[PDB]
Amino acid sequence: ISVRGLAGVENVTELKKNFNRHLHFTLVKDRNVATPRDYYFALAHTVRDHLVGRWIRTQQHYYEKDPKRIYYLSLEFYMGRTLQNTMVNLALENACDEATYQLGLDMEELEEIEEDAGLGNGGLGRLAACFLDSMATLGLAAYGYGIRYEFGIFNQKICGGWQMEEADDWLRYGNPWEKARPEFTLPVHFYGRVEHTSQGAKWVDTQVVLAMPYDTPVPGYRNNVVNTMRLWSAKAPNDFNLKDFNVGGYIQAVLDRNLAENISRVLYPNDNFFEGKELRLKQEYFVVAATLQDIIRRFKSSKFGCRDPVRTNFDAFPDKVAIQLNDTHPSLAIPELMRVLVDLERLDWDKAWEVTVKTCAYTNHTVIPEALERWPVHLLETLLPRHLQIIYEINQRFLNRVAAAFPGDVDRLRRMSLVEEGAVKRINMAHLCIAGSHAVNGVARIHSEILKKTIFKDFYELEPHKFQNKTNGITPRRWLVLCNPGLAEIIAERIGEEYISDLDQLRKLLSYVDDEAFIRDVAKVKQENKLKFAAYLEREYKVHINPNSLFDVQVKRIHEYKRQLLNCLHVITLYNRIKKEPNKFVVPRTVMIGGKAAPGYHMAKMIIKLITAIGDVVNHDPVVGDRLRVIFLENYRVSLAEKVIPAADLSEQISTAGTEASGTGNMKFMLNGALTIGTMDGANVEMAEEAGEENFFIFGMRVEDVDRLDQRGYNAQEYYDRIPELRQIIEQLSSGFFSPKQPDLFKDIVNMLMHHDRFKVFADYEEYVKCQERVSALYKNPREWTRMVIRNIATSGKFSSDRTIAQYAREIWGVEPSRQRLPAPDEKIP
Amino acid sequence: ISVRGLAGVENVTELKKNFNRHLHFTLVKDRNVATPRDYYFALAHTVRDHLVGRWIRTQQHYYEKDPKRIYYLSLEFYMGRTLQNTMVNLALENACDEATYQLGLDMEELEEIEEDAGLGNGGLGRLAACFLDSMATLGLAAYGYGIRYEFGIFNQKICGGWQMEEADDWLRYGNPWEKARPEFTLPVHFYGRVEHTSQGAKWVDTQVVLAMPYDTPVPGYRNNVVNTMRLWSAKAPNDFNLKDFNVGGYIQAVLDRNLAENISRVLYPNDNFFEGKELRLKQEYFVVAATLQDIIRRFKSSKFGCRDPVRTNFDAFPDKVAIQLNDTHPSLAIPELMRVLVDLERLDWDKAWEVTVKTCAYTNHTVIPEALERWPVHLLETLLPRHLQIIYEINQRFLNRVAAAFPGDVDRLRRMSLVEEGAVKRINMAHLCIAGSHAVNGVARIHSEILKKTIFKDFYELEPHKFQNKTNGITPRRWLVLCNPGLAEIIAERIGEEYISDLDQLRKLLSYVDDEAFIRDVAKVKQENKLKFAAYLEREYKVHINPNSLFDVQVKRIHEYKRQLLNCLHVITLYNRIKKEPNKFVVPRTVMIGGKAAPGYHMAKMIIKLITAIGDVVNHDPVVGDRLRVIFLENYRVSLAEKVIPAADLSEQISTAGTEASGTGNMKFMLNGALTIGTMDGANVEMAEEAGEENFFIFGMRVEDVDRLDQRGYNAQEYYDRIPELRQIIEQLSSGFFSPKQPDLFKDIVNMLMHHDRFKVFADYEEYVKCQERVSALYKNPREWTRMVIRNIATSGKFSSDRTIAQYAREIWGVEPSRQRLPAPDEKIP
Ligand SMILES: O=c1[nH]cnc2c1ncn2[C@@H]1O[C@H](COP(=O)(O)O)[C@@H](O)[C@H]1O
Ligand SMILES: O=c1[nH]cnc2c1ncn2[C@@H]1O[C@H](COP(=O)(O)O)[C@@H](O)[C@H]1O
Ligand SMILES: *Cc1c(COP(=O)(O)O)cnc(C)c1O
Ligand SMILES: *Cc1c(COP(=O)(O)O)cnc(C)c1O
Ligand SMILES: CC(=O)N[C@@H]1O[C@H](CO)[C@@H](O)[C@H](O)[C@H]1O
Ligand SMILES: CC(=O)N[C@@H]1O[C@H](CO)[C@@H](O)[C@H](O)[C@H]1O
Repeated sequence: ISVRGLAGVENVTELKKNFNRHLHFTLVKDRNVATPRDYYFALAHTVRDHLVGRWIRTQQHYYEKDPKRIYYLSLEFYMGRTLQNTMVNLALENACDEATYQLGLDMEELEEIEEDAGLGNGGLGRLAACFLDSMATLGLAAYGYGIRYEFGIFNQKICGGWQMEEADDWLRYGNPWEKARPEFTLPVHFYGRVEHTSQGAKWVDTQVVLAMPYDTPVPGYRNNVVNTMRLWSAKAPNDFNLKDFNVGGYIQAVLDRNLAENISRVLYPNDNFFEGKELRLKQEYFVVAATLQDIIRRFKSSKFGCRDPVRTNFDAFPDKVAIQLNDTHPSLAIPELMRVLVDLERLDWDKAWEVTVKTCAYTNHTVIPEALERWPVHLLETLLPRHLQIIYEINQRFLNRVAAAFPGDVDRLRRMSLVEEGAVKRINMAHLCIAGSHAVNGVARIHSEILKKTIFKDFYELEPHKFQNKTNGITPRRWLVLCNPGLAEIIAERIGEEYISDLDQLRKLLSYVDDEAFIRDVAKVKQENKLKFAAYLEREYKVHINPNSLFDVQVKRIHEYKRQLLNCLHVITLYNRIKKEPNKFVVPRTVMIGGKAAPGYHMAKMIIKLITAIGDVVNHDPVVGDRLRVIFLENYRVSLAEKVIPAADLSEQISTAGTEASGTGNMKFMLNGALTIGTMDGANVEMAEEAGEENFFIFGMRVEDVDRLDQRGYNAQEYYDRIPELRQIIEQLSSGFFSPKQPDLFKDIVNMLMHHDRFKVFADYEEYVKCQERVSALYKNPREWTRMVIRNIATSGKFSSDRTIAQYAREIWGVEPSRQRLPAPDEKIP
Repeated sequence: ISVRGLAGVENVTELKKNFNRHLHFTLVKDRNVATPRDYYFALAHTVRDHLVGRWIRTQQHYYEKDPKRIYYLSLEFYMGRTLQNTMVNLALENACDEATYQLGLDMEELEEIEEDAGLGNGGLGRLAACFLDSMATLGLAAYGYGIRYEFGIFNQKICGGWQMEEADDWLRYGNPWEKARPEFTLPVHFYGRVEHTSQGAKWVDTQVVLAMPYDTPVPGYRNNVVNTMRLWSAKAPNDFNLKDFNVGGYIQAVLDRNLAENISRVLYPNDNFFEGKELRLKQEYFVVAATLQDIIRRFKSSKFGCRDPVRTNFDAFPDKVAIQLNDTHPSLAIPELMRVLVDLERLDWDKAWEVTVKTCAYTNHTVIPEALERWPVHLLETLLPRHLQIIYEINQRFLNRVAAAFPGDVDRLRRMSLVEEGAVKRINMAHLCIAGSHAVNGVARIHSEILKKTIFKDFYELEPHKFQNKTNGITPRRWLVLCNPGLAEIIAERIGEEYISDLDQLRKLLSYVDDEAFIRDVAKVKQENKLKFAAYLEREYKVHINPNSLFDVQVKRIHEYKRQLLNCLHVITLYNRIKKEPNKFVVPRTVMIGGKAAPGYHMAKMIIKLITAIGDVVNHDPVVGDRLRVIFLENYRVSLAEKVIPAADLSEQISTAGTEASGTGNMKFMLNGALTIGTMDGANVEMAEEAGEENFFIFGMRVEDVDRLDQRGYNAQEYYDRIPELRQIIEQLSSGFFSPKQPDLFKDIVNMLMHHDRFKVFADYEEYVKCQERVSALYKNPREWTRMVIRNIATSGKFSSDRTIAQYAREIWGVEPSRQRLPAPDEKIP
């Protein structure tokens, strides 16, 4: 059937009865009233059964051996569905497929019922999920720590061409993967004040919110290692949240509990944008405060909570603990670690600081100013008074370090301060993370260099040793084996299976680049994938596309820097050229653009309306025929990505050079047989470098050109004046060609494009369409297109998150990865 | 070990492995980290497994045979713990005791971990729970329908002698008994307006709240019947509760979902008191609207949703459906049934009314005015506009019936109206229920007569056939076999086991009233029970009592009508007499008073403070010694009741004649070997009548005397003037003898007692203490005390809820009870 494992005789039989056990005993249903949803859960529970045994021994193991622990703190974990992924990592896919088949059910139909775990916005959240999978696969004693939002990223609905947001109630029917652990609930404090008494400061008169943990299993790939993702939920104490007496109402007091519990209610839907709301700040401290208590408790036990030197010596803390900051969101972990060590454990400042710096590491994910966290002091002042005092003291000591290093450099001092003066004082969370971490890293080579040259230049001059790079990656399991079994099978037919956990081996595929059978196969799976997607489209969304055309897709969050607008300009151009010479042949294309716009991002929502507007015109022009279709992919999310990416021919990664830190979607397309048209931005550079620039469609300004242009000054009018095709498009938008009933509907987009384009869309237009002509030329030559594809696939190995994690492990955490199978799952009951 | 069933070889082995399965696979724990709470859940899940098989076949059965269905609507279901009760009804107690013993665990210790299902206030809520157990035991196709509050009755804490309320988070660790059924979620409407168009009225522009059901199994006693209790939970739709666009905030919109979900958040802690809050009204319509859709859906299928006359003829509705209104709380079921039939199904008014009256039955539970539901019209007007119109139309037609029956009786017309004029117009829910039901019943013979003679006199003259009586009862399973196995065993030793489901057989115990061994045994179990309670007291609450003294206990909600104050006066008297003649012998007593006071009931909370105040003085007076102890039983609830009642010697049922509808606690004490001192009120009359007034301690005013006194006019001063002992007590309270630091602390109680005692406490004082002297005299004669006890126990049979249900069944519902074992639980998988 494929290498989805063995469909053993004993195990298919075993699976079937357990499926039935659960349907009866767990779901309390009988075959006669069971619906597809019931069947999905019976299966889910049956599969979950297979990893609890391994989950328990893995955790017990780490307790016995006591290795260094890795704590990945992130406010986002974009997990997606977990049924299939679990089957794949446990080698259960074929057995389950067989068993469910014998029970008369279609496994694929059941898999579509699972709701996505959308606890993330986009790239940052998904990176965390791929990292968790890789850390498990590499046998690291790692823990993912986050917030269990009851409402993840909103579900996007397109009404009249506009995006409509609606709550994502992903828990509505329950989550069979998580295990509530109310017995490990911890208290988290807010507000209050600071008392300075005799031997130390005291955080007093605080409001308490309880943090209840929920554990979700994270299975490594076929190694019997099952790590843990612990998500915190907010709960109101039953005392003060009722007991602070003297009139108000008993009923009201109970109803007001949903005020402390609102902390973990919903994820902020912002991607690369900072919103300074108090609720956000509360979520940030909440996950930090609860997680740290968990970290220290585990440390206090270790082998120190037995003997060792005997005396809670936190000197070995950094040898046993490593906490990674996914962006600045969990940045309060630094001052909180200090608070606990100094205030509670009573360590002297300097010893406490040494420990803190040695265990913390920060990962930066963007360079755009509006995405940078700068919290107003009055907020920290009210909500976390002691932390503000600690931050000021950290700043004081740090600046003294700077002054001593650069005597008389008074401007440098204000520039490096963690405290920003002005309208309202703010705290630069990024500066805090650099100062309190022993390593700071970028997510792609150019992004890392930009940090050193630009944004954190002064910090780099002060401590050059801190700055590193760790190019992002993606997991070959979900992003190849899971979403594209067809391609994985033909690859395995030639080079085996060891590449799934050793992607570098894909290079061996280079020697089949001239193999006639392979070329035919690679081309066959892609055709099957396009056919399956073309079907899904009419199935679930309804209104035909042509599977023979080039599948041109750009799927990512809607941003001005991602330039969906630039993609739009090209589409209109294609249309206008066709309308000019109707009877001239052109390579047919289906351009699919999908992504979510943050609810408050007016421009982003305007762009979504433009895309649908273009499709209204283009898709109903008889002269165009089936040569050009414009489709907006609705509710783009992980599960949808697993469907489009394998069916894509052209991947669009066209951000303005220097704005996309790394990107990961690009990698997803490269490993799945799509060719890339893009700018020298983020990881695109390392990808082209790995496949060879001849097998990539690079165009536009490099970072240097962008800067040259900024010195000069960017004037869009120039481009408007010298390019008639471009002029024609702008006047089409301005006159209502794309919005008849509301002719001035797109005035904001035009106005912006002409007068305040921060991402110089016009500057890359000419080279972009020129380049698009080149891909169309190559598509006309199937054999050569496929051979170039083989060149990309065979060379994508470097982009596996196993590589990224292995580097974090060795160069930052100080631990050694291991591909050693944990001693089976085997029963056992001590 | 006892007759807790057989501890079979095969089944104890089977139990043990399943216990282990769950501990591993369900709880995801290993023996080395498992805590008593974990063990409790492993067991709970193991036990729950045994009734899912029976649950499924019972429900399938009713679908096949299609008998008349009984729907018990109540806003309260005081369930308590359910582990032991399930073992008892499934004959699993000894096997589980054995198995857990072999696993090295104490079952009793694990049973104490289960949280109480406190979805009720007191008697009304508990009646519903005993009814459910009886309906299952009598094989009725019955369904309990209510609200799944996430916060039940508050947990009571005594701080400085005062009651402190704190949220009852009973779901904190989960509920292993319920089964969420999100797939059967139904919509419920609120607000909106009424449109009158061409062919009918339309309820429009409403706010929608979703009702998600949760099913809990209700096992009959050893008959393999497992009925269902369906509890509704409020959920916000994800559309409008987000989709009603045009600024407000996306985040705020999601946070505001907890506004529609607040409907099922907390139970109103009022006992026999009406609070006209909008939230309450919403809860009332919510349970009614959701339940009815469920009822009609089931009816539409039946055997009509196949063939029958073919044409949705609701003429057979009353033949297939019976809905019982537990008080007026679910009274909106009447106009709602009309709305659906008329507005949606399009039946003519008269045919719809005929059906409605024929399927609805109302049970009244109190005669005090402040407990009567009278909803302001402006509220119904805003929240349920169409229902108000239907109520006015019902009133219109009803009053026309009255006018035609009593021509010219204009006062009668205003008196019987469902609409009350005055300050603000109100709707008398009780009048609504009488008019729209074919049967109205009281809960005790005297209470029923009072309804006919007083409160509903006019209604009785109009339709005498509607009024009936159904004396309350309690379930012998939980209230004898479960809480008092010792007594059940010795009874079974002589007369067998058939009495558990046929309590009348207890009469056979009359012939052992002179049996020397029996007298010794009955006396032995009571001594063991008192010893076990005396221990629990020091275990969980701490500060000694004497097991040889008479256990004088009064446990029920704190009310002015229950007269805990009268009990207080006696206690102080005992104290004062002892202080007068210290070296005179008196029968030692431990008087235990426990109960919860509604949060807003100032007087009730003042009484709790008085009780503790008396104990502070009495319990620390060296002269008193161990002859008199005053203890306030904290957090009285079902699980605590299962502990005190079996250990009681004297049961206090001293309400003012004519105020306690029936009472049920009294019955609980009678069946467990306690003697009763009380007034001729509620079921006390039928109890004394059943055991013989010679075996009961009756005192005080009868209903007639109370009325005589009211004609005359009640003057407490008279009693104060003629009774020195009484005068002495009042002056002790007035001068601060019981409240040194705050001498005027009890001025409200004294002021009330002397000037506004609605329940004439002083009027029954003399006869009360006189009577108390008689019980003390009899206690001095162990042999005769026990023989009188045997006379009560042997004669309590009539007070089993099986008897009550059998009567409801035959005289109201039109169904025949059956003690036929359902065809085993046996596997099966169609
Ligand atoms: O005190 C202990 N004795 C034995 N095993 C322990 C103990 N504490 C933790 N463990 C094991 O380690 C796992 C880890 O627990 P953690 O503290 O949540 O990381 C537990 O489920 C146990 O298997
Ligand atoms: O359409 C049907 N076919 C077969 N069995 C049914 C059907 N509808 C209800 N049942 C059975 O009756 C039980 C009652 O469902 P209810 O409608 O919630 O009372 C279900 O769990 C099934 O066993
Ligand atoms: C991988 C992924 C992302 C990241 O896309 P980029 O092109 O790097 O912005 C965002 N959303 C989803 C659902 C993804 O799977
Ligand atoms: C039976 C019961 C009641 C009813 O007591 P009465 O004496 O009838 O008022 C109230 N509370 C609990 C917990 C009960 O078990
Ligand atoms: C702040 C933020 O979300 N940054 C995003 O992080 C992901 C994962 O590193 C990058 O691939 C992406 O380019 C970048 O925009
Ligand atoms: C309104 C109300 O709660 N009434 C209560 O109902 C229970 C059960 O019928 C009676 O025993 C009790 O005397 C009465 O006070």
